[PDB]
Amino acid sequence: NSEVIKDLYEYLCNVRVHKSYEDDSGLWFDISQGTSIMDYKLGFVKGQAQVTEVIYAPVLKQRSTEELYSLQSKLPEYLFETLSFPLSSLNQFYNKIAKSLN
Amino acid sequence: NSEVIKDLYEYLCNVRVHKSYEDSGLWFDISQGTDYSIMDYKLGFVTEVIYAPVLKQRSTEELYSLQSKLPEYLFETLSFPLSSLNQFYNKIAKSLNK
Repeated sequence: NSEVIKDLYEYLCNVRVHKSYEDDSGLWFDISQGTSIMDYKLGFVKGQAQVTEVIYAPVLKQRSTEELYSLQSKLPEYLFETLSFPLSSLNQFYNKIAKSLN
Repeated sequence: NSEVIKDLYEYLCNVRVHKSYEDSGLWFDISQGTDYSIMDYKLGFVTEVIYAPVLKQRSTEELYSLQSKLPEYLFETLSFPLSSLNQFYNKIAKSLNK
């Protein structure tokens, strides 16, 4: 019943979040954002200076040629490359993706 | 596990669903935040959505601050279709991000 809550996030934020199927470290996440969809991964890297770094890796296979073509039009270039940023900038990054898709 | 996903949602979307309780219907306690602004509200389900501001834990200082950037209607109880929940979350996010 934390599942009815999961469905609420999904309606509210237009994003599905799952633990990475291929990964087992508990650090990788499959993310599905869209209303016109963009799939990607988020990796969480800490240690070092003890501040969490977020890696973003775009996932393109589940895209038809037509979806892909649609995204190339409305998404900024950098969303098609692997990125790296502080956890604190993560929401703003989510916001970028949200606007780009709308 | 689901606490991790929840943490993720909080960092990704700046929104936390504290709890859920059914009473009249299905209700959700929500916090949305970003100086930082926090707006508490409720989402009720009866499909339509009922939105009720929850201002009881704001200071007067915060109210004034929230008042200067939030559109009047976010201080009222509103009803609207599920098909528009997301844009609403979006309006709140935009308003708090000033």
